Amino acid sequence: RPTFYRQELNKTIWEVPERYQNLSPVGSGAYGSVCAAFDTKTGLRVAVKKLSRPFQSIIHAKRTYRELRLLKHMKHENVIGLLDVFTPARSLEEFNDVYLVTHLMGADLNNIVKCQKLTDDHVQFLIYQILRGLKYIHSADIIHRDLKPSNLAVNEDCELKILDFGLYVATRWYRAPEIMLNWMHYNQTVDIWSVGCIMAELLTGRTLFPGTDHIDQLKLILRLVGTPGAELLKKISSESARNYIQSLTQMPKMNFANVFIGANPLAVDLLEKMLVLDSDKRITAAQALAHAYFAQYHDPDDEPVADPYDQSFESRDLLIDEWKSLTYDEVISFVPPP
Ligand SMILES: Cc1ccc(NC(=O)c2cccc(N3CCOCC3)c2)cc1Nc1ncnn2cc(C(=O)N[C@@H](C)c3ccccc3)c(C)c12
Repeated sequence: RPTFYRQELNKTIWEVPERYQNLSPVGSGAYGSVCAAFDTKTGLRVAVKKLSRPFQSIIHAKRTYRELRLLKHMKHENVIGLLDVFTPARSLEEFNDVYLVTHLMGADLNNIVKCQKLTDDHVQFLIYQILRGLKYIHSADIIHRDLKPSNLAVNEDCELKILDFGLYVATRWYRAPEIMLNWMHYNQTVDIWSVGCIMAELLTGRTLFPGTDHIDQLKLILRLVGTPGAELLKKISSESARNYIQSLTQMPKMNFANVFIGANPLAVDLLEKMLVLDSDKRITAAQALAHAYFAQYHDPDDEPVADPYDQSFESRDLLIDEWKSLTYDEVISFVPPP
């Protein structure tokens, strides 16, 4: 019950509202494809993502639902906002496709560095905006766990936006050590570790830890931060992980000031606070927002938290049709922000 319209671009069929004009394949897939388009109704450039077989399996179905639920709840200036969700289906019975619309960004952070290494005052603005989005997200028990340059995009102007599944840079390069081999219990500081990795690259132009595998990755990490202290080992519950770790040639911690020569010493001190092996002593997004490095931008009366998000459904074990149905209600009940 708008004006829809087919378009076999890509190699897949796209049935979208007439308001969405100028469909341009942005690329990729596995979980679906995105196109750059123009919103006739708001006169704005947008990205339209059509999911690949949203309800093909129980994992597809839960994936779909999990994303809708999240986006619909996302209201922050540093987090990708859901502009519109739509389906060519008029009934739940013929519900087989789902599309998600967002603003079109200027570019990712991936390329921003590929072009080169940015200014310090430019890095502060970026890292601050990322951390601001993480306070929000983290406040509602949401962990990104997938932080990497391509999942960071910049506003029409210069507003940073966190997204996911952004369209060969390994996400493992930014993964915190504790979740890099089942290692053990992990919290949201897993995201902070990633941040420190992204910040370093932006400062240096090079990938901080470009491991070729999980084994090599950890090796690259323990080389910089050094092998686990006997205090950290006290908190490792797995006997195998313990043996493995202890059986490594003990590496000492490097002085970041040495690794990052010429870098803002405030920028360096933060990095020392983020790239900590013990998830328990890692700086949180909120604490880092108060760090001197961002005194220029910090504004504790403008760094908001999120309102409670219920993720009970994650626990649930339903059927394809129950996730599908639930996804339907979610599409229907959608209220366009402005
Ligand atoms: C259209 C949509 C629909 C759904 C979700 N889904 C999500 O972003 C999600 C999915 C799950 C979780 C989260 N989180 C967000 C934050 O923290 C919790 C996790 C978030 C994303 C999107 N957007 C995009 N999806 C994929 N790629 N992509 C590239 C650009 C973009 O502007 N390229 C520039 C650089 C660009 C500019 C010109 C030409 C091409 C590209 C944009 C806007 C997207």
